[PDB]
Amino acid sequence: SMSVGFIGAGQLAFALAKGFTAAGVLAAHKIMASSPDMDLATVSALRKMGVKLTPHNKETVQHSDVLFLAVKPHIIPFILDEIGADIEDRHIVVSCAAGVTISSIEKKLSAFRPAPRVIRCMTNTPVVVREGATVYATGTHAQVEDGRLMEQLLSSVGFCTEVEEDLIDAVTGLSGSGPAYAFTALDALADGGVKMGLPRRLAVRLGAQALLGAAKMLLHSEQHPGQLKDNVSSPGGATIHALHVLESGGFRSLLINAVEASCIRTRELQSMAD
Amino acid sequence: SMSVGFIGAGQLAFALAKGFTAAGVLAAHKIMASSPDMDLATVSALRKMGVKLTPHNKETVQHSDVLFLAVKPHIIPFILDEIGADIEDRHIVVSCAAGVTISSIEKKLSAFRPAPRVIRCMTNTPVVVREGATVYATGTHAQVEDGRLMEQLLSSVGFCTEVEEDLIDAVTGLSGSGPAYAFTALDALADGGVKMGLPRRLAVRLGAQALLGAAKMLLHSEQHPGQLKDNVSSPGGATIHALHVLESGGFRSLLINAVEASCIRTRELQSMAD
Amino acid sequence: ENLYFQSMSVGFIGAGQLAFALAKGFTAAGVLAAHKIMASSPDMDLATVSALRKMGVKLTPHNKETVQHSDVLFLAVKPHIIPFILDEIGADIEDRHIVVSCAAGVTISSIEKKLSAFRPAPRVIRCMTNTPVVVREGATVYATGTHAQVEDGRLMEQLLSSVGFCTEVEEDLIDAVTGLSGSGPAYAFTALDALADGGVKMGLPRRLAVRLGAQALLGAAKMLLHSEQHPGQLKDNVSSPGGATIHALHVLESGGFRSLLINAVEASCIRTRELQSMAD
Amino acid sequence: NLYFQSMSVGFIGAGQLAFALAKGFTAAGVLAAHKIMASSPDMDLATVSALRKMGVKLTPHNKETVQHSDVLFLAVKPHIIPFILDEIGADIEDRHIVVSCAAGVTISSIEKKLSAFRPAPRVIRCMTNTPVVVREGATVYATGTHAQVEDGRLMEQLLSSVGFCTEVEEDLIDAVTGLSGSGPAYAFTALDALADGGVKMGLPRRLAVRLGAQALLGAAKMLLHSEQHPGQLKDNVSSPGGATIHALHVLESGGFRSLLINAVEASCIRTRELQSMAD
Amino acid sequence: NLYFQSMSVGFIGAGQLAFALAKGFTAAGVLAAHKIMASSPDMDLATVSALRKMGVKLTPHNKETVQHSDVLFLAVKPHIIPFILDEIGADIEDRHIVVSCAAGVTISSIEKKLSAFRPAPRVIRCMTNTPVVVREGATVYATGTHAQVEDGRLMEQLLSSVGFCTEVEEDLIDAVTGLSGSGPAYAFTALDALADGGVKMGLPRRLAVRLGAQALLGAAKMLLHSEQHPGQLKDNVSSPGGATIHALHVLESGGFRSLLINAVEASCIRTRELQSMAD
Ligand SMILES: O=C(O)[C@@H]1CS[C@@]2(c3ccccc3)CCC(=O)N12
Ligand SMILES: O=C(O)[C@@H]1CS[C@@]2(c3ccccc3)CCC(=O)N12
Repeated sequence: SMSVGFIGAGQLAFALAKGFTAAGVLAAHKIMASSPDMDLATVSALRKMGVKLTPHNKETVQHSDVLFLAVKPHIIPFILDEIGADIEDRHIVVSCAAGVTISSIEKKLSAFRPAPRVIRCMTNTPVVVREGATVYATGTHAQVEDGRLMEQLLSSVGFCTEVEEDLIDAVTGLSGSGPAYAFTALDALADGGVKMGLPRRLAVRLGAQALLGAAKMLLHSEQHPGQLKDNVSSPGGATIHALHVLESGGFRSLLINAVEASCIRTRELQSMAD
Repeated sequence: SMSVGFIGAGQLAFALAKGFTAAGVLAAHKIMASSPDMDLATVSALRKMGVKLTPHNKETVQHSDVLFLAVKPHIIPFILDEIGADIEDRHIVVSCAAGVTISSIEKKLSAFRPAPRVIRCMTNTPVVVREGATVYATGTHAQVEDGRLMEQLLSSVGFCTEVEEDLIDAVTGLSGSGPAYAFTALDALADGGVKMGLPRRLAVRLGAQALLGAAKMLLHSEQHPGQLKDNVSSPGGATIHALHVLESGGFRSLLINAVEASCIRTRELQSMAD
Repeated sequence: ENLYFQSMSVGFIGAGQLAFALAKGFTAAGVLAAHKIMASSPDMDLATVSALRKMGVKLTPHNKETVQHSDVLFLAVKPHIIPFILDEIGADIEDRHIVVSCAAGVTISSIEKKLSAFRPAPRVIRCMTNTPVVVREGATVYATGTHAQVEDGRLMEQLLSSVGFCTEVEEDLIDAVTGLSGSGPAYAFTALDALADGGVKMGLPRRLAVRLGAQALLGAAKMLLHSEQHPGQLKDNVSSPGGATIHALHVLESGGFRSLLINAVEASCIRTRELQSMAD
Repeated sequence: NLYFQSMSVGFIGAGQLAFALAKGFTAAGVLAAHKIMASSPDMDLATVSALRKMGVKLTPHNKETVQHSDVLFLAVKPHIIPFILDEIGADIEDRHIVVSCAAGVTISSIEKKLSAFRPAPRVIRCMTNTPVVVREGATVYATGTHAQVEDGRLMEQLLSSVGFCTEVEEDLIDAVTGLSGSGPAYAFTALDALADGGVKMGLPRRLAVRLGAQALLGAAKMLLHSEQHPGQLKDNVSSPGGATIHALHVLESGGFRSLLINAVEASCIRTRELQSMAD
Repeated sequence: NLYFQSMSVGFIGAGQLAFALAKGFTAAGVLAAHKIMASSPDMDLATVSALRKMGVKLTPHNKETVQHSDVLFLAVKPHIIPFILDEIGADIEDRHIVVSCAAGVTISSIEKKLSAFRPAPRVIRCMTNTPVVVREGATVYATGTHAQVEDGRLMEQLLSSVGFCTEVEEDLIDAVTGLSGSGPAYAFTALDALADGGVKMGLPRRLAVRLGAQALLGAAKMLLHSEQHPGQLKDNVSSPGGATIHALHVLESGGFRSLLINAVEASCIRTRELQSMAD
């Protein structure tokens, strides 16, 4: 019974739209999206799925109750300055642009109507398989039900919890960038499998199934990841030999470095927005 | 309508038993397990689940149609030399000991009855959440239906495919050791999340959800993991900055090193069995 | 208590660091009188011999005298000296003796073959211990030999439990145990010297920096021994988000700190196997 | 045989430090659990859940803690401090000793905030660690401008009951944080790694954890009880050509010492930043 | 304007190399697709599926390929070779030229296996790469004991139609494998990394891949067409103080050159091992 709109019809808009429609919380036709390049693969794919597509952001705003902002962070202040006169009391504006603060969206839109309902959101592509990791912060004028509607909607395509907005730059470095860390990891493990004699197809399937299963084990365990590592590593065995070589390369510090660098870049993108 | 037995009641026996019973392919009472330390956490846990527990490996052999060998590779030739007179025509002997070849099991058991039906198996702990990665090779006397019964049984707790036996040492390095690589990875990402300001609980949940989701994306995509990495990495963005720092530490080579080292150790354990 | 009234006579062949540590520990525990202990060395000019002499331990340059005095006979010499000792005193081992080898890596099998040429059932126990027995906080393991009676392992556990932790292991674990708890205190002394340098770099007086670093190590170890929790779970509990600790942990990770300790256990274990393999 | 029959203790914050100190104080018998009260904003914390079992009084209102307490521990994150002081600052009284455990938060900043309500607040800055839960903590404290002489002596008496405790100049606390405050986390990492080492060479995990922890425990005790340099204790274990000296070489080859120096330095520098990026 | 009107080609193996060469040969117009036949044990291979679309004749029986072919490419893994030769060795005839593309497999080993059936088998060893699919392959070949002079000339003519091709002594083929045989994979890695570089600095991914590939393409063409040392071409781009020379410094600081040397060396040494661990 809700109308959803996407400004930007790229990778994130499609993932969210595909996830929502797959989840059954939203029918594809209750979704409208608009993009600048009106002939992109994501925009055509939305058409086959049943999403209404348009090149006019104003038409998208006019149709939606909940309006997702799915554009690069530097496009954001132009979208708000271009569509701000079109926001109404009914609108919930959900920003997904990396680093863009609730403050700037609220300051830009307040020039038009004084109590914009803004929610900042950080999600990732696996919403397309309904296994996303999502956090959101509610803005100054976001009503109580607004956070609940947001939590209800995004929980249908993965994990979702509210955070203080000052955690979102860090969450970006962990679960926002996370899937790319996993994709790099899977390509390399596949190279390893292939070096040791496995066909590439089998190596990719096995490496992925292992991560999927391991992550699920942690999610279902009350136990520390180190204790699971302990549980798996038989004395003198193959696994403990492999863990040693990871440690010798500082494997842990590399992933720590990555979360930090992604978080810090997100702060740089936010600080260059002001 | 099948009777299953486990020799060894440790981590792998429990994971498989818990997975099978959770999957509904096997009732807990159609499973019997035996262990040396008859007062271990895994042995007590099997009791609460409904698995029959015993300290006599002979009683386990007498009850089972399918008999899982879930012991360390050096215990294997003593188990076979101790229980070999008890194998019958009905028995399917499924070895899970790392590195132990079908040849040695067939040579040890042939001293008792001449056509032992042996299947070598490589699996991992996530069968406990029915997301295991399993491969198996059928032995000299394994009938046609034997591979099918094996594939049917282990597919119910995760992925399962037949391989040539000479791939299993490599598969061990990839999906056998895989979950421990993931557990180390999740602990470090959690350290990273925590360094950048996230609560530890939230960082573990987000890091795990990200891996679960990313792995599922790869499993459901026809696309190369590099193309998914490309799809996720917006120009100038946080993710591409994080991927750079991974590359600078040779992140890929570390995971390649790990699969290789686990595979090579598995060959060493097999070569020390002979 | 029962070992005191057991009125045991102990001998050490070799009067080096380990003999002194165990003698110091035993006497500190009250299980043994210092004069009911006899030790022997070919060089009477070590400080360890002076400390034993000052303690009241009986000292002699003749190993046979140490064998004749002993009920429990500790072999505390470098792994290559072992077969020359066994050849020299092997005729003197008696049925009453419990022979406890403390040499790194030297197998029970090798000791039994040497001694079986003299008496058919030598009672042999192999031991791996460490210097903190001197403050009764040692880490000790032992494996019982072919002819060790059940009471021999029980007496051994009681004697060594009085100076720290003690448990029986299968013998094929002792090499790994050497690399972990036998060499362990040296890793810790190195770590404490360095943490103290860290303190001094950041402005602490040296005495204070040494004191605090050791107390922290002691307290963390004690927390682990008393906790049912994984050491990583303890790590999380102290590491507040954005905090000082998590920043310090990061730079540890960036140097491969974990892999250095793994390398250390491994190299010590491998060297131990080499020391016996060079006794072939 | 020490016991503070007329002292009331309160904790602002019901996290890790509050629980460790309360468990330590009660373990020592110096304080009854019912004479201790704690407060938290998340009454669904694992530590706050645990505090209920020991018998410590729990409340969600910091004012209730301040009102029931003589000695008030501030066990909150350093950024929470200036909001906490604003909430209860009007409730501080002459009897109160305010003991800050927040990393980096200076005596000056607490005194300036509290002086706005009543002049001469009695403030003591403290740096402690989690092993107070097993009464082997390392604690230092610096006394504020208005803390009487009996104020530090009482705190030393209380904190000596859960481990080592000494007074230091306040400008040592940032470095002490990097050494003994963060110290236990370096040790937990070390014990995990050593146990991985043991497991690689064939030890059961349980045994490897036990032996590694016992070795660290024992060596630390040897150092505390010896008058000798840690290098001299190092020498005693390192028999010529032996197993230990080979392992020491590979530690040296990786710069093991410098890693531990880097860690203390990094924890102290972060502590300075948290203080300076507050003020 | 070249065309082998009386030649029949067969592939044992329907994998990557079979498909690349067949696509290349047909792209050049030198061979009609229906005059080409391939065989595979997995008739559900992506490449074997692709071969059907081009019109190449497909069969699961290696004997059928041998019987229909004049020139027979062995496009199988080096361990499959001695079992393949055992299956069709009795089917080799005087008209046959057997061209091995298996890495490391020596002319000697193929000739010894095939001489057991008919003496004087005509054998040519070949090392090629996947860019033959765009007619820019690098191919070398060594002729066997019984290959007539016209045998190598015919092969050079055929393989020159899909890229560079020259005859070498057989003991160069292991190194050529490490240079040009593995060469394209190093380049694909390089282009992925360069595109990551472009994307980091703000380029769209599509554009970064296009520009990176074009730069590699163009530089390679410059080298092939220039009489000058690659260092001299390097100098021409590196204006004093400029952007390029700063980037060259960071390549040097990571030992970029030595990595590419390590790679050729490692691929050649593995190739030697695969040959020696067969025989
Ligand atoms: O010397 C060594 O490297 C190792 C490490 S522990 C042990 C030792 C214990 C106590 C004091 C001195 C040495 C037992 C004998 C031996 O070889 N050890
Ligand atoms: O000099 C350089 O590092 C860069 C790299 S490309 C360009 C160049 C193109 C062709 C020949 C020489 C230089 C354009 C001018 C300039 O500055 N360039």
